[PDB]
Amino acid sequence: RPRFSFSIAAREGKARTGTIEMKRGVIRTPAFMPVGTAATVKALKPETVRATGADIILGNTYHLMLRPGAERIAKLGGLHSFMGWDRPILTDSGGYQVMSLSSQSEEGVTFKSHMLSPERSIEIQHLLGSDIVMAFDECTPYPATPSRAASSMERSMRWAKRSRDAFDSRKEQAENAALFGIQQGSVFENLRQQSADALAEIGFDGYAVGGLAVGEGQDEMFRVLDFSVPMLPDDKPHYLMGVGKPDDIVGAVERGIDMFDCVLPTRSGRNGQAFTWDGPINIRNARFSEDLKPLDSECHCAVCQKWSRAYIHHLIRAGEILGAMLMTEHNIAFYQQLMQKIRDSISEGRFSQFAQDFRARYFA
Amino acid sequence: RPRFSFSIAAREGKARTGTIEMKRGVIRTPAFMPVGTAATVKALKPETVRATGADIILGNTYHLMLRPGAERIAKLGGLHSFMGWDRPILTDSGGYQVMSLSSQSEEGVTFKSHMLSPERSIEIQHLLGSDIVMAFDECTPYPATPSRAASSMERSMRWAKRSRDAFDSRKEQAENAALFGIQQGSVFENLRQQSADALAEIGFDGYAVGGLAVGEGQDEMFRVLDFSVPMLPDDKPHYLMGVGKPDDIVGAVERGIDMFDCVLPTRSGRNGQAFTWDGPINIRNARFSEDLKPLDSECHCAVCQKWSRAYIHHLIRAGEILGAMLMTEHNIAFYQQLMQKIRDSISEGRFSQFAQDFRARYFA
Ligand SMILES: [Zn+2]
Ligand SMILES: [Zn+2]
Repeated sequence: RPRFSFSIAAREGKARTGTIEMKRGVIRTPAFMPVGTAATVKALKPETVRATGADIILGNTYHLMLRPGAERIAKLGGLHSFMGWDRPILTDSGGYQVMSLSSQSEEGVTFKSHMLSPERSIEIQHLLGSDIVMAFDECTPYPATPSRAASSMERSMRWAKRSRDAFDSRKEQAENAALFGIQQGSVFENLRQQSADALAEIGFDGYAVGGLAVGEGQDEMFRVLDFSVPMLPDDKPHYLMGVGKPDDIVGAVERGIDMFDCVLPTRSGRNGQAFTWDGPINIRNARFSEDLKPLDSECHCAVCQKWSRAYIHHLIRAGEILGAMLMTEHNIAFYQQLMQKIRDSISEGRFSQFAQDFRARYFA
Repeated sequence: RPRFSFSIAAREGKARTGTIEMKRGVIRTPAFMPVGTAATVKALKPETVRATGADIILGNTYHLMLRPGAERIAKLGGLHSFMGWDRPILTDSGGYQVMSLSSQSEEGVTFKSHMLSPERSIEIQHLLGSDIVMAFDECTPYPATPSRAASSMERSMRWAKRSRDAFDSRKEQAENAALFGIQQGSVFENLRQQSADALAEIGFDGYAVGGLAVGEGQDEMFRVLDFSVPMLPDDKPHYLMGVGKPDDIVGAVERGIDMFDCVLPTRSGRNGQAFTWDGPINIRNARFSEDLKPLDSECHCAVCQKWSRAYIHHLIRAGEILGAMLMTEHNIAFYQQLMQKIRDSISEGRFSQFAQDFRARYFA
């Protein structure tokens, strides 16, 4: 098994489908990564995550370095052994949560729930045993000004080189893991270009598009993807961080994105929102109290084979943990079925038709 | 498959082991019934409940009549179909929660979260599709006086006859379900006797011992069981309601009890308490933060095959739903392994030795 091999099997327009082969397994692209912030995909055993079709999950450097601790996880055998997921794990670098959750120099950032630098982030991700390591970046809030966008971007590019060097200095990491760079530059075409050029000069295994899904709206996000994804190396995976709703994912694939992560299916499942091919529904609504149909009429997941809307409605209204478990399994399974339909339609040269058919029914 | 057939395969002293055959399956005795108050055994899929070894679960008339409603559950196909458990279900009658949770004549009780009578309780349990129906009783708080104990007991005996008649008037219920009477009389030998005599004159499929596990302490509970269980028909199952801790169960079996239910393994599992053969542990304690051993070194459950104390410690301290799921599966599996060891040791004529060996290690 190779360290990291991305192969594009089929294209349609800007959309691609294929595989990333890694030592712990194969990732089918376009891929959706369930988020496992605190070494768990919330309310699911790892076997259940796998059963839904997930090939890879996401963990977070910031959360795990605080609880339970990166050195502690390494002493316990690594994140895979710790949480019981033996397939690839991508770890975000911590740059976003340092900004978004905690309370800043060229060397790095100090904060209160600790210090984080490019070199420390890579070391933490090494200690976790991450398969796809993200470069450590400096994030700026939305809506950023041109000055704050450029200044965050250029520092992020200097930090990308430092991340690259720290990764390459760790023999075990360099031989067994992969490293992705993060393109910044907010909604400004020029800065996105300067960012892409700098990352391509350094050379990474994959290229993430950062700085989106922070409140910009789908139109603007698509506008930025329109010019930003062509700037990235075509022969490497393209990862859109933090995205997103099902229609966001379809449109991002139409624009060249290969990888996705977001908390929406897990978080909104626990809140009562279930995704269906006819759009989301809120299972708490009184109209479901005696609905014997499954959450979705076509879904193949174990929840839709076994339980009714009426039962899940009862569980969520009662605050029952099984409600959260079932909603989450169905939502993650729905997302994986979406990615499967995207992959098959690109492979078959009918993704354009699938996207139109998906949107017409989903927004009917 | 028979409606209800209790067969004692082996005895040792007052202890018995055997089977209850019912239309939806066989119940191995002594049996522990996981509690599924709101049509779910908290944080477990029914398949997981079955995987732990449970033959039967407990539901509650009081909770389900309020949410989601007994007529509604019947319209949706019954409790078994609703929650996805196709094996026997025993429903408590609601008499305890009417007292313990809500805010009283010879006819029945009116309360605020509705009315409950012997006839209405049996009808609700019919609507739920319960396999073992409990007679509706009038409970009195602990510590009851001799006057309040006798008055509650005698009314409960009149209500037991009314429960019997309502059950027998419902042909589908009488042909497919079983009916248990509840012995009351608090800690008073004379009243326990009068209660036992009245129930035996009416005739029931099984006999529950009510009015215990309400704060009386194990010594007093055992003292009451010492004279109360011999009063019940020997050839019928003996159900101790609401009990209990593992040592409570062993001592109750030594005194003739065949069936048990309690929220302890589920509720205290979510609170961080895990049962082991060396006694309970609280997994939140800092001493488990780097403990790679399973919750219990001998346990056969899926949790102890896959995850460490250290990981479960992290989950429970983080408030993660998977923490509750794993603790609960292990605790219910531990209880079922206890019942299995009890059944095997009685069958083999070494239960006395097992009880001594269990207590010496569990309280070491
Ligand atoms: Zn489903
Ligand atoms: Zn176990």
